[PDB]
Amino acid sequence: AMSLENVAFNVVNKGHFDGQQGEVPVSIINNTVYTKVDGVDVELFENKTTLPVNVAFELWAKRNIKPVPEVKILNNLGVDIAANTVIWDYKRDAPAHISTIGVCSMTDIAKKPTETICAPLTVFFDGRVDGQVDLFRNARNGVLITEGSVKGLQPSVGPKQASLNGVTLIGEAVKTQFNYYKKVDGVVQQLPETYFTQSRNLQEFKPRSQMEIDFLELAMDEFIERYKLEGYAFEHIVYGDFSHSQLGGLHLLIGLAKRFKESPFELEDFIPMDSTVKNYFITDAQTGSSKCVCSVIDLLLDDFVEIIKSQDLSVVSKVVKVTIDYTEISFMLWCKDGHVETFYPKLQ
Amino acid sequence: AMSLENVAFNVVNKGHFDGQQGEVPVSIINNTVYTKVDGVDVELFENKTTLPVNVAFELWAKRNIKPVPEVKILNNLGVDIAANTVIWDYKRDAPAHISTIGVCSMTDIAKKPTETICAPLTVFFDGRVDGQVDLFRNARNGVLITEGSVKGLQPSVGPKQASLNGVTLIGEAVKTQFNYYKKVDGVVQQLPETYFTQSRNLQEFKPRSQMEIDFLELAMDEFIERYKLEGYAFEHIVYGDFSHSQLGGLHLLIGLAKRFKESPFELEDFIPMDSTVKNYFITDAQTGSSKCVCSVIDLLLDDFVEIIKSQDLSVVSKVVKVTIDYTEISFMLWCKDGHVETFYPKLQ
Amino acid sequence: AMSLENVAFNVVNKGHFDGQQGEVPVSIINNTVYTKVDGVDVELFENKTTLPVNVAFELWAKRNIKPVPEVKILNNLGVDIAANTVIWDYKRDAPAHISTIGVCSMTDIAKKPTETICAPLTVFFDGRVDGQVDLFRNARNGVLITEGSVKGLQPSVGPKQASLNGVTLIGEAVKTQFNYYKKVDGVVQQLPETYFTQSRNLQEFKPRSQMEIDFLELAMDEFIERYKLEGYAFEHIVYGDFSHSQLGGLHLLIGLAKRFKESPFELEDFIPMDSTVKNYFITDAQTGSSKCVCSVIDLLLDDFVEIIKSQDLSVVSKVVKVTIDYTEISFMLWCKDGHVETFYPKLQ
Amino acid sequence: AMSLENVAFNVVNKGHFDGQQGEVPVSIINNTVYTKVDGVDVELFENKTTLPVNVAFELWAKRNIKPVPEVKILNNLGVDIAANTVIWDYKRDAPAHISTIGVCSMTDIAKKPTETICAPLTVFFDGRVDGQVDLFRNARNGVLITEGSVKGLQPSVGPKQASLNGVTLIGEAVKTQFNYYKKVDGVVQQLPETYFTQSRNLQEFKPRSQMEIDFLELAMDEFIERYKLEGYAFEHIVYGDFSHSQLGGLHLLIGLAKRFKESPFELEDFIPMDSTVKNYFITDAQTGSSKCVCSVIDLLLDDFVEIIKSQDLSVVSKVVKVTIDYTEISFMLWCKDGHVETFYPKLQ
Amino acid sequence: AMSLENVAFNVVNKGHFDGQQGEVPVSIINNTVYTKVDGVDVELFENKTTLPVNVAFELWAKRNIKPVPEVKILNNLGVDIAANTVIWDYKRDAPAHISTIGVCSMTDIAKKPTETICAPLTVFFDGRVDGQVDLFRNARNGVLITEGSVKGLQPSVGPKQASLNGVTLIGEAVKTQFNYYKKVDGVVQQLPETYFTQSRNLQEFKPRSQMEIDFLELAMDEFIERYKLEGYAFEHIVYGDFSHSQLGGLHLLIGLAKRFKESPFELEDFIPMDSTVKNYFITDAQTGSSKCVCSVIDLLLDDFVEIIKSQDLSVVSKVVKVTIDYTEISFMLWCKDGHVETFYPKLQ
Repeated sequence: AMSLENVAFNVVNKGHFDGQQGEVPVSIINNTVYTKVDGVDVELFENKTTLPVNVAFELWAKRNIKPVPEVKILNNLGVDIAANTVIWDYKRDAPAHISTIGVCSMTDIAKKPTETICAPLTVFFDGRVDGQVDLFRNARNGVLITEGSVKGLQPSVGPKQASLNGVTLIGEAVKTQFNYYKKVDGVVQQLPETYFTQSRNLQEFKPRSQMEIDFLELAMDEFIERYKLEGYAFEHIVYGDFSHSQLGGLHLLIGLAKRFKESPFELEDFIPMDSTVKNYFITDAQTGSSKCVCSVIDLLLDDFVEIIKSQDLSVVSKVVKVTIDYTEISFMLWCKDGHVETFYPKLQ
Repeated sequence: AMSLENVAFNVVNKGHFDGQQGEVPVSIINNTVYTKVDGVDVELFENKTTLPVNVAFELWAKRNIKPVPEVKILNNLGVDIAANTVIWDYKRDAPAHISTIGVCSMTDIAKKPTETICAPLTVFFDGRVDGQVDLFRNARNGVLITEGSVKGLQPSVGPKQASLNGVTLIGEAVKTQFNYYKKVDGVVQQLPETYFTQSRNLQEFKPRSQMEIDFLELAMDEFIERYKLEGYAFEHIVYGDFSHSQLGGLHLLIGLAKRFKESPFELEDFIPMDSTVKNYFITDAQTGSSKCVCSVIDLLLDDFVEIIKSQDLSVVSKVVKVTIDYTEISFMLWCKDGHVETFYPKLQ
Repeated sequence: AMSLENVAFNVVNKGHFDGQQGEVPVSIINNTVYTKVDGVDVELFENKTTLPVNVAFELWAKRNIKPVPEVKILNNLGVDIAANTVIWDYKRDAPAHISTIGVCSMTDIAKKPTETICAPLTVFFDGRVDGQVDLFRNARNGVLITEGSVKGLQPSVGPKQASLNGVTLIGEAVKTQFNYYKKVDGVVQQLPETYFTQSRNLQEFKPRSQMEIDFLELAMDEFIERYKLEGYAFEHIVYGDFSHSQLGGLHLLIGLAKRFKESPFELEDFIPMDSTVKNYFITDAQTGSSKCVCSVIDLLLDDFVEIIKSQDLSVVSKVVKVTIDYTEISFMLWCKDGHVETFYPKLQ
Repeated sequence: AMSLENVAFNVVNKGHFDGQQGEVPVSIINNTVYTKVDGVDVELFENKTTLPVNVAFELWAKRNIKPVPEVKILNNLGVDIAANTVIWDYKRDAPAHISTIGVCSMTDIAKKPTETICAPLTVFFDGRVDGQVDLFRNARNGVLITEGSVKGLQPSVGPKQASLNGVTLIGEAVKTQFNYYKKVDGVVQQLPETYFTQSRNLQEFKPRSQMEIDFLELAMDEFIERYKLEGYAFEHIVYGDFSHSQLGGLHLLIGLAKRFKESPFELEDFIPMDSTVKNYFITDAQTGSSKCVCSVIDLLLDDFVEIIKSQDLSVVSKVVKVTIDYTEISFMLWCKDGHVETFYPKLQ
Repeated sequence: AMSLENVAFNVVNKGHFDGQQGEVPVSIINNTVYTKVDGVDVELFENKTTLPVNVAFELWAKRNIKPVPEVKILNNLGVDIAANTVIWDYKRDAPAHISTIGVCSMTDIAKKPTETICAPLTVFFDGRVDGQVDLFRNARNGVLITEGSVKGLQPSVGPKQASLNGVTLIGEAVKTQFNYYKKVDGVVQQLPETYFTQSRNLQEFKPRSQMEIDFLELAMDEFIERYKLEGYAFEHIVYGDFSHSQLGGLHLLIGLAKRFKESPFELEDFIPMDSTVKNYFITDAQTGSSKCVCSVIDLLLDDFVEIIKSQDLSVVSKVVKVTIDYTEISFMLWCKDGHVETFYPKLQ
C-alpha cells in the first residue's frame, strides 16, 4: 500500500519511512513537498535530484538510517545498485544509485536481487539484514559488508569509519568497521591491499596519530627534523607555498586544516560529490595566492610519509600508482637531483 | 484511503475517480502528472490552475460527470462552494470554486455542509444526490437544483441546457432542465423572472426558432421587413457595421455566426471565463474593421426582439436593466427622433 | 563532436540532425530551446518529455525520419530499445524508449548493441541499415524489420502501414510493409498469425473495403440484411445505442466515424498513447448519452465480421482471445438464446 | 504611474493598455498572469517569450493595435527598435524587438529616440503618430512609414497588405499601404525596386490574379499550354513531384495550396518566425514522399512567371538574385539543353 | 568551437573555462547544469541570474580569475562593459555587466572593442592583457587599470584592495593596487581626489591603523579622550545608541564589528549588491533596539575622523558631499549649538 501521503505520514510521525499505516495532506509546488499542519503548509522536502520530486521524496524517506559504507568506497568497488535499501548520497543530496530493488516502484528494476536483470549488476548486500549473505552467495556480481566472519569467504577489513545519516564517524555506540567481499561473474574476487582516506572535515580536524598531533603543534622546520623528512618536499606538498600568484602544493587535508586555523581561505568545490581525491579552486585570503585545480587527499600523515618514502627518486617525472579506498590512485612524482620537488594526486 | 497513486489508478482504469481500490506508479514533473505504462511515462494531467499540481489532479479526477448547471448560472446565483462534489470549469480548465466540502484533504474547509464554517457561504446542493435537499433546508445560505417538486418550496424553472463534461447541451437521453431554489441568511429567496442565454458556439451555430432560421437565410432588408423591425437599428446592432476603422454594433451571437460563415474574423477572448455577457477584441479580416471591447450576448433572437420592442424610444441615452441568467444585465439604449440608434449590453 | 549548439545548427539548417559541422547561439529557458535569429529568440523545441530539455532536444533532432513501425507494434513485440536510432513517439511527443544505443552521451547504455548490457533487452534492428541484420543474429533478444528475405529466417508479414514523421500511411513512393523477426533468449521465436489495426483517424476516415464503403452509406437495417448480420448485435456493437444515459456499444472506429459525420461528440483520450485498443470518455452532444471507459478498436470491418461470425453463441458470458497487432486482445462475448448481446474488446 | 495591476486593469476593462487609471488583483504563477474575477483566478496572459512574465505582459498590453508593417518587412529593412510603440510578433508570440523607447521601465533603453543610445540603431517611425516624421529627420538611422507624401523625401510604395492584430490583410475600412523611407548614418537611402510576398495561408488560399484563378482550376498540362510555360519546369517547380521518396520541387505557396485541397500533407515549420522565404519539413500523406528542407515563397504567380521568364537558360547551375520584400533573395537556377530543370529559392 | 559540453568539460577538468578541447555529458533541469560522473548526475552550476541557465553557465565559466577592481569601483567609474573578459559579481552571484565583447555569442554585442557599437560605451580595459592599453588609447569612452606607468597619461592611484574570485584582499603574492585612467568622448578625464572604502567583513574585522586597534581595545570614554573627539557625537555615530526602540547611529562598519564581538545582532541586507554605502535592517538581539534603513560605510576610522573634523558645525541640517570610491557620497550633517548631533551617509 505505497502512496505519497503515506510516505509523508511516516516522515512527519517517524522521521523517515517506517512502514506505518496513515496519511497526511500533501501539496507539490516547484520541486518541493509540503504538508498542511494546522491550516498552514510546512516544507517536508526540497528536491535537489534529477528525479521527479515525489520519486526523490520516497527514496529520501526510504534511505538507510544505519551506518553504511561511504559512497566513494561503494563507487570504487563498482557498486551499481543496493539490495532492498536506498543509499543516500549526502554530498550530492540525491540517491547514490539510479535504480532500486524492491524499494520504490518508479525506480525498481526488480523486487528481489535474484531476478535475472540484476545478474549483470554489482549489487550491494548488507550482512546485517537477514538472508542478505545467502543472496550474495547466489549473486553473479556483488559487494557484501558484514560485522563478522562469513564461512568459507576470506574478508577484506574496510575503513574504521562509515556514514550514519550523512555524518561520517568511527562508531563507539555502533559498529562502523565492516568486512568487505566482492564477486565478479560468479567468482569471489580477492580485494587488494589498500590505504584508506580518513574522511575528515577542514574546520574541525581531529588528529588520529602522534605524528598528526605533532604536525599541528610543532613548526614546519621542527616537524621535518623530528620525523627526518628532509628532501621529501614536505614544506611544499603538505604545508603549501603561498609566496607566488599560483599556489604551491597543499594536497594533504591536514595541511589545509593547519593553514585554516591560522588564516582562512576560499575552497570552491566545483565537482560536489564523494570521491577519494577532491579538487578545489583555492584562493588564500591573506596572500592572494590561488590555484584552479588543487588535488587534496585525506590520508593519515604516517600513511602519506610511508608512500612518499617508499618511492624511487631517480627520475624527473613519473606516474606513481597507490591503492587507496580499493581504487588505483595515480600520483604525479616530480624529482630533481634525488630529492622530491612535488608529489600530488590526480582526480580521475 | 485517499492517495495520489489511488487517484491515478482510478483515472487509468475508470476514466475519473470512482472510489476503486488500487495504485499505479506516478511521477510529477513541471506541473504535469505522468504514469508509467510499460516502461514509459504517459501524461495523465497538465495543471492549468493556480492550485498545486497533485491537488488540481484530485479535483479534476473527482469532478461531477452528470449534467450540471453552467458556471455563469452558478456564479450569477452567488454560489461559493459545492456540497460533496467538484464543479469543473471547462472554460477556465480549473475547478469552479476554491474550497471544497468533503472532497479533498487539501481544499476541504469541512467534511459536511452542516459544519458552521459553511454557514456564511452559498453552498450548491444537488437534489439528485440523497440527503442533499434536507441539507439545503438546514443550510443558512445555499442554491439547490432538482429534477422535480420539493414540498413547500416554490421553484424557478432554469435553462433548457446544462453542461455534461464540458459539453453544453439540451438533454435527450438525460435531464438537463432543473428547478432552482435559493436561500439567504436562512430565508428562502424568490428568484427573479428571467431570460436565458442559449450557450451556443460561433462556428457550429444552430437556430432554435423560425425567426433565427429566417435571419441566417434572408437578406438584412428582407428580414427587417418580414419581422417589422424598422427603426430598431437591427442592421447596426445585430448584423454590425464594418464600413469604418472602428467596428459598429455586432452584439448578438447569431449576428457574428452569420458573418463568420460568409467571411471569417479574429475573436480575442481576453477574459477567458464563463459569463452571461462576453467581451471580445474583434478584427474583421475582410475590411480591417476592429473593436477592442465588443460586448456579445447569446439570446434567442425572439427574446432580443421582445426586449428591444418593449423599450421607450423617447430619450437620447438611458440604462435599461434586463434579468438574464438570474442576474441584472445593464444595456445602454441610444435613441434619436423616436428610433433606436444602438442598444448594447454592458459586461459589468 | 557532439554539442547542444551543433544539434541546433543541424535543426536550423537541415530540419533535423544530419551530422553537419557548425554551431548556432542557443538559450534554454523554462523547458524550451531557443535560437537567436537576427537579434531575436526563435523557439526550436518545447520539451513535453520527462527527460531534461537539452537531452530531449538531441533525441528529437536524432529521430528516425524514414518509415518506421508504429509504437503499438513495437510495444506489442516487447521492444525495449532501438539499435543506433531514435524511434520518436508522436502520440506521446517523446522518445518511444528511455535509453539509447550509440545516440546520445546522456541516454546511451552502450555504443553498440553487442555490449553485454543490451543482452537482456529486446533490441529493435532495422534491416535497411547496414550490418543490422548481422547484429540481430548475434543479439540474445531482439526484433528485426526488413524489406526483403533474410537467409534461413522465417518472416512474419507486418502491417501494410507504417509511421513516417508521425504520419501513419501505406507507402506509394516509399516501402511501409516490413518482414518481422523476433528472438528470445538467443532463440528465433515464431511470431503468431494476426489481424492488424488500420490506424485511421475519426475525422478523416477512409473505407478500405467494399463492406466499409457500404457501411458508411447504407442504413443500419439495409447493411445488416446485405451482409446477413442478423443476431450478431451489430446495431449495438458497431453503431452504438444512444437512447440511455449510459452509452451502449460503439466499439469499432468505423462506427464512431459514421456517427461523427452526422452528429459530433466529445472523445476524451485519458491515456494519450499509441495502443491496439483505445479507451475514451465519450459524451454525445446530441443526446447527452455518455460512457467513462469506451473501448474502441480499428479493425477492417470484414476482419471484425470474420471474428464475430467465427464465435460459438451458446454461452451467457465468455472471454474470447484474438491476436491483433502481434498481441493477445481479450474480448468479452455476451450472448442470449443463441444470438450476440454484445462483443467488446478490453484494454488490458 | 506605471504598475502591474494598472496594466491588468486596462486589459480587463479596455482589451489592451489604454492609459486608464485603475487597478485589479493580480497573481503570477508559472509564467502566467492571472486576475481574481469573483473569487476565482482567470488567466490574462501566458508568457511564450524569453523575457520575464510581467515584462512580456506589459509589452503585450502596450502592443500597436493599428495596421503595421509585417515583421519580415521590418526585419528586411534592418529595424532594431520602434519609437514609442511595441510591434508584436504574432508568429513568435513575443515582441518583435528586444528593447523599447519610452514604453516600459524594464526594456527601455531611452524615453525618446533623440537620446544618443538610439543613434546607432535603426529606429522604426510611424508617420501617422504626431512628431514621428520630424524625429525620423533628426535620427541617424531609421525606417519611416507614412500614408502620404513627405516633403523632399522620395518614397518607396510598400506592400498592399499589413498586419492588424496578427491578421494580415489588405485594408478596406483602414489603410494598409504605406510609403517607406530609410536612413543609414544620417543619409536617406534609396530603397530598391522590389517584388512583394502575398502573405497568404495554405488552408484559406485566395487567388489574386486571373492566372492564379486558372492555375488552381485547370489541369497542369492545360495551364502550361494556356500561359505558354513549356520548358520552364513548372510541373516540378510549382506543382511538385511526389513519385520518389524525396519530394521534388513544390516551392510556390499556390502549388502547396492546390495539393492541400486534393490531398493533405504535414508541414513542419521548424524555424517558426516571419520571413520572406519559409522552410518546411514536408511529408505527403498519400505517397509518403518527403523533404527535410523545402523552401516555399508566396509570390503572385504572374510575378514568379515574370522572374523565371526573365532568366538566361544557357548554363548548368547559376545563382539568381531577386529583390523580394526589400531583401536580396538568392535563387538556384538549374538548366539542361536550354530548358529549366529547377529554380528554387534559398532561405539564407 | 564554442559549446555547452565543452564549457562543462573545462569546468570539470580545469576549474573554469581554459579553452581546452573536450566534451562531457550535460543535462539541464530547473535552472541547474548537471554532469554525468560515473552514472550519476553532479551539479556543476545553479543559475541565480536573470539570464538563461546555459548562458549564465558560460559567463561564470569564463569569469576573470585574476585580481580585479570591485564592482562598486567599476560602477562608480561608469563602466558599462568589459573588453574580452567577464567581471563576475559575487555579491549578486551574476555577471557584473549585461553584454560582453568577444566572450559568449548570446551576450556579445561585438567581437572587439574597436567595433562602432562600443564607441558610446564605457569599456573596461585591463593593462595586464596585451594590446589593451593601446585599445583604451583608441577608445572613445573607457576605464583602464594598470600595474605601472602609462606614457603620457596621468594616473589615479586606486584602492589597496581588489577582488580575487570573490575574495576581497590586499595582495601579497599578487598585485591588487592599480592605476586608474578614464576617457569621456575621446578625452582623458582627470579622476578626482578620493577616499576609499576598506571592503571589510563584520565577523572577521581587521584594524588597518593604530587608531582602529585603539578603537577596538579601548573603551568609548577613553578612546574619545585619547583622540580628542568630544562634541563630534562619536558615541552615537560610530558605537551606536541601543537605549531606545529605534536604533541610534551606528553607520561605521568598525562600530558594528565591535558591537558584534560583544553581542550579536541581525543585519538584513535587503538590496544585496556591491555599493560604497550599504543599507541594513538591523535588529539588536540584546536590547530589541532596531532600524529599517541603517546606512553603513566602511571607511578607515582616521579618514572618517578627518571628514567629520573638516566640517562646519554652525547649522541645524546640511547635506555634505564626500568623494569616496570615485563617486559623490551625500552625508547628512545634523548639529546643535556648535557640536555634531549625527552625521550619516545616504544610499543613492
